[PDB]
Amino acid sequence: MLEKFCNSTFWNSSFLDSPEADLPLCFEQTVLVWIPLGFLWLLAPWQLLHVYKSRTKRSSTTKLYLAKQVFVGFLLILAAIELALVLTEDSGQATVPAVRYTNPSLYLGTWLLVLLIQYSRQWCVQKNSWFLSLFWILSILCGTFQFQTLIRTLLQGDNSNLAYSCLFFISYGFQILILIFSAFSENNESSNNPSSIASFLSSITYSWYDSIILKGYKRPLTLEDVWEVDEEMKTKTLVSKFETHMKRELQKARRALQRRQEKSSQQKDVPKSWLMKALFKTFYMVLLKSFLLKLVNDIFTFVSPQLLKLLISFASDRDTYLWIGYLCAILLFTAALIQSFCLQCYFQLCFKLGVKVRTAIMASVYKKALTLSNLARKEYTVGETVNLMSVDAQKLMDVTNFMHMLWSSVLQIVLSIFFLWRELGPSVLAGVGVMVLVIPINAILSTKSKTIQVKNMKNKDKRLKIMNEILSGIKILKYFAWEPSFRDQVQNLRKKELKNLLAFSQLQCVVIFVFQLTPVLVSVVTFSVYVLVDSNNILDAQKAFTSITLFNILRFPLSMLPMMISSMLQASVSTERLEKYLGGDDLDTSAIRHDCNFDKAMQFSEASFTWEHDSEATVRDVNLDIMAGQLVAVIGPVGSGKSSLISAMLGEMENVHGHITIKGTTAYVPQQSWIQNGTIKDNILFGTEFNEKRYQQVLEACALLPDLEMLPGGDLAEIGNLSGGQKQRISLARATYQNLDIYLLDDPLSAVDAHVGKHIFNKVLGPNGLLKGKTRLLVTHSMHFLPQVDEIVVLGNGTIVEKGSYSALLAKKGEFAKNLKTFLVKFSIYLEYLQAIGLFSIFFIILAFVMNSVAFIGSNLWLSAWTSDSKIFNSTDYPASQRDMRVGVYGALGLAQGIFVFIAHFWSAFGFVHASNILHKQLLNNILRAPMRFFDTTPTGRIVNRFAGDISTVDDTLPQSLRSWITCFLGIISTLVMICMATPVFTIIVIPLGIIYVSVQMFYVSTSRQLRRLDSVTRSPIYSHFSETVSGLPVIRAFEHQQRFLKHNEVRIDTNQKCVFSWITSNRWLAIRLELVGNLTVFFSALMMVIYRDTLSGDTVGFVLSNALNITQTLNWLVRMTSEIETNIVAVERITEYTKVENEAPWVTDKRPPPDWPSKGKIQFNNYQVRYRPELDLVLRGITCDIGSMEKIGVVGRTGAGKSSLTNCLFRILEAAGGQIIIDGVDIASIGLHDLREKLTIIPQDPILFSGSLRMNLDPFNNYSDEEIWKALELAHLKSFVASLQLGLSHEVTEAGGNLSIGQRQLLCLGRALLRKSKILVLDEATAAVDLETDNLIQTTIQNEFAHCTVITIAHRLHTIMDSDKVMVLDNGKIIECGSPEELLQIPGPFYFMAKEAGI
Repeated sequence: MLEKFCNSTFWNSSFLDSPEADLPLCFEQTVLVWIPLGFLWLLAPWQLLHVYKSRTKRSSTTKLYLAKQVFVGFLLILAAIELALVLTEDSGQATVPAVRYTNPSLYLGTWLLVLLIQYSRQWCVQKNSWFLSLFWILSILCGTFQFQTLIRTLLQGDNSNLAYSCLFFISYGFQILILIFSAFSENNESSNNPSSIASFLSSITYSWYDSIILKGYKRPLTLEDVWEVDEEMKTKTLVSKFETHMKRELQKARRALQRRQEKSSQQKDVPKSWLMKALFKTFYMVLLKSFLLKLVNDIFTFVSPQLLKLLISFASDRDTYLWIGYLCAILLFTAALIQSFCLQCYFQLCFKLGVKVRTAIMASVYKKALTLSNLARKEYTVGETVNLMSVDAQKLMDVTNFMHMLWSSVLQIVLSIFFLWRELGPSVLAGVGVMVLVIPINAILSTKSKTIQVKNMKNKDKRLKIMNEILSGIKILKYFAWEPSFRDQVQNLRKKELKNLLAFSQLQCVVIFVFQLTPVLVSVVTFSVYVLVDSNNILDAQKAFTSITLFNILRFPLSMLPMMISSMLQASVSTERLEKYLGGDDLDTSAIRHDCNFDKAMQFSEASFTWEHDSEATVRDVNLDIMAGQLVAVIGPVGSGKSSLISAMLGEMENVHGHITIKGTTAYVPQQSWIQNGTIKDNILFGTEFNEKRYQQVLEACALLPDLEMLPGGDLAEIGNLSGGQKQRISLARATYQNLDIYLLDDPLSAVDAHVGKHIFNKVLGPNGLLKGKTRLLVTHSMHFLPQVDEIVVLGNGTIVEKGSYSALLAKKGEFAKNLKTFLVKFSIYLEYLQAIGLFSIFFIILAFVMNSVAFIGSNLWLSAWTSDSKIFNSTDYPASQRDMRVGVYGALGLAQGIFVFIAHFWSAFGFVHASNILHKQLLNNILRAPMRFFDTTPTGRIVNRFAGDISTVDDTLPQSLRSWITCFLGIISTLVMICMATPVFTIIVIPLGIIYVSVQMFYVSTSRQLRRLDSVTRSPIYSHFSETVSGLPVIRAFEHQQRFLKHNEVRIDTNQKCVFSWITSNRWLAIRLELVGNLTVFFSALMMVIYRDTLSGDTVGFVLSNALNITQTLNWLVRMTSEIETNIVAVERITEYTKVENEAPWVTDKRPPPDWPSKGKIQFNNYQVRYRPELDLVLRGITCDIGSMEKIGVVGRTGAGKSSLTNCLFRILEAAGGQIIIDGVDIASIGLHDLREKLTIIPQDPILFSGSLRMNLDPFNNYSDEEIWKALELAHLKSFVASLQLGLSHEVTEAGGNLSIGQRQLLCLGRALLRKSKILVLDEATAAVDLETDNLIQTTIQNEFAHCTVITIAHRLHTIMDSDKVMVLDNGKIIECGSPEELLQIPGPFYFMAKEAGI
């Protein structure tokens, strides 16, 4: 004990028993001081060697280094004064205490080690770390105990040790200041990712991220603001590490499966089990630094339920000394800070390990593709290979994200049952049972929902398709007044969809009701079975409240045991797919020898190559040797292995025997164009430098100059627009810039038109062509290019037939003639969704939720009364009545909590379905009623999207989330009411604490969205590049630029690593700040019980605090929801924006026309002026003429703008400022829009018929009958197709009119008008692209069937215009002409000159 060494008492148990106690001094001066000094000395050698070895370069000494190296020596100055006083006291004739000997001295030894440990620090990247910071903290905390003894003795007035005292009150204070300086991390800006420059403290609190969040709110972020990942995380380093391990295991894996074949010697499958051991040996380091942070969190969590037992008991008995309680509340905060800092780290080490696995597996795929044997690259399809890296590998990231739960669950479940078994006896088995039964019920409902989602997915697609069509043809719909009819079809589709949404929603709400009522049921069943079973069991606050607190912990793990066991059974499948592609046998190119010593560029030695492993070789025993520059064209009978030679050339086929050697680089251009997506220059440059002359020299030969320049982009033009022919040149063009020695091009100009081919023959294969030096082998079937060919060779059935001079080919006495013969604030947004649900439902829903809370606050109070009764009747037997009344009332109090949540939840669903219906029905009505201008300005794509994703967002997401915000808020406010009510003064603290929670939510929420778009933008490229390489694999392997591709993935995977990692850290910054709010509330509230203990009963502490403890999870949850609800609600804003878009004009008016109005047959104009746009000048002005009645009428708009407008005016698609006669005329505004459009009839310029049944296409409203339609079909000669089809008039015309023929499709529209029966009908430049053959029948019908009718025809072809009896040409914003056509020819005027201009 060294009590004699101390010369005083060491451990007096009696010292702490009395109230107002203190630890005996000898303990504080000796055992405690050994703790920190021992820590600092035991682990200094290890740490000093680390810096001694690493020895990175030193940095400028800076002031922080000035102070932490000035104060630390000063602590040695204070140690110094103490040392001497003992020795002066030896001259004071006293027995100086032996502790007073070593204790000042050991310090000198320790303080010295600290000055050395600080020096080394300027020589390593982490300034302060796991060893100095923890030493300091242990010293200030362990040291507090002496500070208590000494201050107390001085307050009494003992001065025996005043001298020692000033030193300890001086050293402790500086000792704290060294911890403060240690927190700061020097602001060297050498690391952009500040993580490399951080102290144990800062990192522990993830405050380095403070800079982005602070600035994120200020302005939008850029791929640039996220700092780059650290090099050890970059793709280059990781792949390397991963690569080494797979090789070793596979070799063994192959060895053992081969051993299975060796077992076959003792007597499909690819080596397996390699993928798993590799992903472990490679990452075992990060693995053994996460098991441990979890063992600290799982063991620390169970301390908090147990300390609560002490605050409850301490309050219960007035006697317990004031000190025990004040110590338990401080102890609470501690175990609430440790758990937090440590769990958040188990997230960072584990969540980032997941990213590592993802990157390693993803980019160890790109590399396998560029060397995979083509033999089995065939089995995986091209889309499927993209999957191996964007679906099956992303699943391996998810399992690793939650891998540790597999043992954490078992532990945090097994310990939790133990503590309950001790606290409440064997009854706790019943309570866990409801938690078990919940798992099967939660699952079945989920399966039922997924069925309904799938059946509903189809209905959605049908509507989307109809929608695409309506918008695509808005002009036509207006022309024939078919819009009202069309709306109905969309609605009938919506009705089926809305009925399904309600049925899923009711079910989703039968899951939220079970989560929210598993906390309640567990309590009634657990407490009741125990009390009722034994009349010797009495519930007390210490048992009940602690058991409740424990339950909340078991509920989280027990729920997860189902999710993970399923996720880790899906992963065995993703691993098997990646365990074959990565393990695939690679291309062996033993047959082809790439070498520089053969005499000729191309050599053959009776080599054989086969497309399939045992299929007969397409090319065998062939021998061609070619000198450089020898342009050779080989034409072989198709199916003679001709295509195969190039395949053998680049190494693609398998080899029966022999070799083919190539000398120089090879540039190969394949038959099917493959285009990397880029601007025109990029696709051509293909990883080479830019030179002005070479580019122009090549481009001019491409002669794509006018073709590309006429196109708007030029170099800027982007291939998302290009026909096979338009870019066929590009496929050859890049080859030209490449300038590799031998070019093997295939069917190069066959796709191109012959005239281009002949000019191009000169450009690349020309005797004077840019490749005249180049040795080129082209295989093609055109002899246009044959005249300048240096050698011509033929090969048949994989056996060469002819070769040598082209002229010799002309007379070889073989089959040349046959060869010739083979010729071939802002609250408004929220207000709208709210106004839509129906404010009246909104009041009832909020009120039942509030009634969930009035029950909640209430239930606890009754439970508190139940427990408090124990004090009064325990010695008795508890009157059996009281036991029963008490058991029952909690029972009902719980059910009420249920009736109210469930009414709230069903009434909500009918509220969301009813919300969606009003929004859609309104959007369709405005968009359908919109003017044409709306449609012209907006790209149709946006309008489809609003009715696509946005109506979807307002159906299955924003509606579900809004349930949690309100619920979680009622929850939070419920607890602060239990705390303010019991201790009134706590109310003041809520105002400061709440403000922190408003600010932390605004910040985290704002930035997480800005980085919420960015992760998505850079996720897409990684998937696309894998596609482009797979479709361009032969080219990229052949023009040997593979290593530029392998290194274009590395930047692309890396831009994702930086955004994803930056996000995974914004989440750690929310958790730490919000948890401090959760712990401060529990600690400040718990002390408040002790300051005001005099009155508080024992139980009140139980309810306020046990509920207070769970303030932590809910606080974060709400910030998470206030995030998704904020982002999703943009969707209600957009749907509302198009509902408020202009409505053009009343469909119908009061002055309906006399019913016989259309029979008039005459039309007039007065000073007509029509704005091209309201802002722009009117296209037509001063238009005045009365057209002929029931007669052919001719109007020429050719060469004149406004030819299109005149039809638009007549059907009044557009209203106009000037020119008007209401009924016998053009001010049809008086009669109303449908009234005018219905009584006029037009046939469109381009035939468009909306998809549907034939009868619907001709008459959507179904206002005619077949007796009539059939006859009309006959008038257009359409009896044959309809009579022939078995369905006939109901034969549904498939989409795009795919089923009908092009001529038949056009004929249908002609039939449409014939049914219309209105004389004032307008034709529409019918022959603009139409052939006369089809036009012949058209001419016959208007000529005969539209007899004596007011046919106003606007036609491009003038000869057709001649037929109309009278003509009124219009041009120059005026009535250009009003003369009969024969008179017009005679008149000397512009029209007659145009007749001369056109050859008429």
